[PDB]
Amino acid sequence: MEMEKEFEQIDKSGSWAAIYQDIRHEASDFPSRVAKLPKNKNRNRYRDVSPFDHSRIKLHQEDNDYINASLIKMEEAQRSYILTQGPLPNTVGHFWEMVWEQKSRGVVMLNRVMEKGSLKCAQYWPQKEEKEMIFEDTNLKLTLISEDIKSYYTVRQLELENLTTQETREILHFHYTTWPDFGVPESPASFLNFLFKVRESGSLSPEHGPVVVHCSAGIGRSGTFCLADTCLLLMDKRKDPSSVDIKKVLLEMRKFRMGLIQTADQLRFSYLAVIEGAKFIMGD
Ligand SMILES: O=C(O)c1ccc(-c2ccccc2)s1
Ligand SMILES: O=C(O)c1ccc(-c2ccccc2)s1
Ligand SMILES: O=C(O)c1ccc(-c2ccccc2)s1
Repeated sequence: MEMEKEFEQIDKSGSWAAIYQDIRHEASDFPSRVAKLPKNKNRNRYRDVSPFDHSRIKLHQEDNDYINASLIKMEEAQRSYILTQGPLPNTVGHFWEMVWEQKSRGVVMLNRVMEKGSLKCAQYWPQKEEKEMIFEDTNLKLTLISEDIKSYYTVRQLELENLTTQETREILHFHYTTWPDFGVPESPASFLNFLFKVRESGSLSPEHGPVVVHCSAGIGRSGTFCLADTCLLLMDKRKDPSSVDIKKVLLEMRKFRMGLIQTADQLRFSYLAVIEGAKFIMGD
């Protein structure tokens, strides 16, 4: 079926939970043996969210190459994403090592450091220009260059220096700051505006390594971001845009990381975002 009318049909019939459970039942199951090794227990935030062995990002280190991060490679859309958990106190250096080694231009953050009165990820970037951060375990230096605070999101320019080689690179940090503590946003307009700002920066384009996107577990809000982006790109590429099937795209992405889209409300929000986005792209 098309998307916008499938949408009103699910709303009128109140069957979002049944649609979502079908997705969960059909999703891929692949091994995640490296994630479960005892030496990696303090490298995982949640025991039930792990990268598959076949798609996990490897650190260029011979001691321990493990990070909780996955490469999502969308062949028809010609887009790739790295989805990862929010960094932990003992993985902030690994996180920036990955950004460096994978040649990423941008980092997309969809959570606040504290939500619901608890810490959802480490404070992993510097908050003042004159107070830079040094990660001694991976030999990197990180400096805040500029910050632009808007009503729904903040963009930061960061300088990452590899202290071994003295090479430097400019990294863009895109921080969506207004996702509610509970539920999903009422309108997708600010989320879509944010996606378009990430696109306009070059961070999603083939001349760079894959964008790094995270929330707290790296599967819920993060899944919504890449699912909406890929669906909108396919609608622009195909002769028949009404052939794009958001449930089939989501099952393809779940071949590369488990659990993408955590609730039926997140699934409904993803449909809403793609539907509204397809009108702005042209023109209705
Ligand atoms: O950790 C493991 O060894 C596994 C996890 C999942 C496995 C599996 C088995 C049959 C079909 C599809 C997956 S095996
Ligand atoms: O040194 C540390 O930070 C840690 C040591 C052990 C940790 C752990 C975490 C989850 C489950 C079992 C152990 S974290
Ligand atoms: O009948 C339908 O579902 C559609 C008609 C046109 C669509 C479209 C979407 C994005 C970009 C260009 C066209 S989707």
